[PDB]
Amino acid sequence: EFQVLFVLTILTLISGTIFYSTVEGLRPIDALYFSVVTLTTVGDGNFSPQTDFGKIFTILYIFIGIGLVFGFIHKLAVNVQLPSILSNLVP
Amino acid sequence: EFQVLFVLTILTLISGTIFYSTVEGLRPIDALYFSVVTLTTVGDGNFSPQTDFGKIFTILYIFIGIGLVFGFIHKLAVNVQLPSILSNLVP
Amino acid sequence: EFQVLFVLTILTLISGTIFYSTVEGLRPIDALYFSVVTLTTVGDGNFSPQTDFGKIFTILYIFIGIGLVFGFIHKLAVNVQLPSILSNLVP
Amino acid sequence: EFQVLFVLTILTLISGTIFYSTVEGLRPIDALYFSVVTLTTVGDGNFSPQTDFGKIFTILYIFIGIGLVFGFIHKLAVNVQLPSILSNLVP
Ligand SMILES: [Ca+2]
Ligand SMILES: [Cs+]
Ligand code: NA
Ligand code: NA
Repeated sequence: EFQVLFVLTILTLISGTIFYSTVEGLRPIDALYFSVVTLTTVGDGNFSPQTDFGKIFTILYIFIGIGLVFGFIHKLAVNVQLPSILSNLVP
Repeated sequence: EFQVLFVLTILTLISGTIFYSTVEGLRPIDALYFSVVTLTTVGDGNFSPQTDFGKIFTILYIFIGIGLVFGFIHKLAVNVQLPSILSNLVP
Repeated sequence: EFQVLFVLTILTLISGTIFYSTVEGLRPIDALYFSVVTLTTVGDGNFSPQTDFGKIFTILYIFIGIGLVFGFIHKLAVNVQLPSILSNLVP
Repeated sequence: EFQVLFVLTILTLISGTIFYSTVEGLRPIDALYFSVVTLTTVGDGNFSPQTDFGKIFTILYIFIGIGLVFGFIHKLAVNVQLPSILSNLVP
């Protein structure tokens, strides 16, 4: 479960990294940063896609990607962090 | 269900596209982009409505639109992407 | 329920409107806009509190206000919009 | 529960405050503000990490921190504010 969601998130982020570095001309690390803050809905206070292609892709990327990204964040903290902490509270 | 939520989201976004392109003078594609990042709470790092009408509308648009948009994103990934992936994990 | 959450949200937003217009010197409508996008996590791409008082308040305002605001948005679409639409789907 | 989540959130925010004030050179209060709006997904409309180290950390900070921060906000309003209000509605 967590593994599959992990891989799916990675692929999704790889896709965004490639798209933004190519179409919007961002440095790979910046493309990844934008993909990440966009899908987690944090957003970026400085960059907004400048091309129409970038805008359309971002719209679609958002609708398809948020569900997944949060599904992963959900399991990451519940099935991977909840116990590691919950078990530690055990005297 | 997914169909109704799909149509409802489209209508909501069409409404925003028309409003922002008319009152805030945004190019239609930019009006749609702003409507989308606003309702998914991603936000835009460059544009904020400049008119009081735009500000009041955005406030109302947000309260009425987020519930719907996330209800659609929820079903989109759960009733349309969960299986297409879950079924594929089947050896 | 919806009424109480409605009033609670109004009071919370009134509080923010007063704070930002006074401490950060924003026009009342802008103070309200910032309070709204902040609590719904949409965020504003142009304004960030400039005073330390504004920053500390925003931090506290966020932790105390998001839970409420989303509790209201949740009931607004589920107990006030779900039926008005769900009932309409009835042939 | 609320106590543990409280402490965990504090530690997480302390970590961000230290990181951003050191690597991105932000005033401690600004580092804390950025950590807070980032983890609650509100985002900041003016600042984005400028160093690659800052970008990578923010990406990881987000994935590890949102789950926790919202788990705390969830219990804060449900197990600490819901009653204080719900009980008051009692004639
Ligand atoms: Ca900006
Ligand atoms: Cs945001
Ligand atoms: Na934002
Ligand atoms: Na958000």
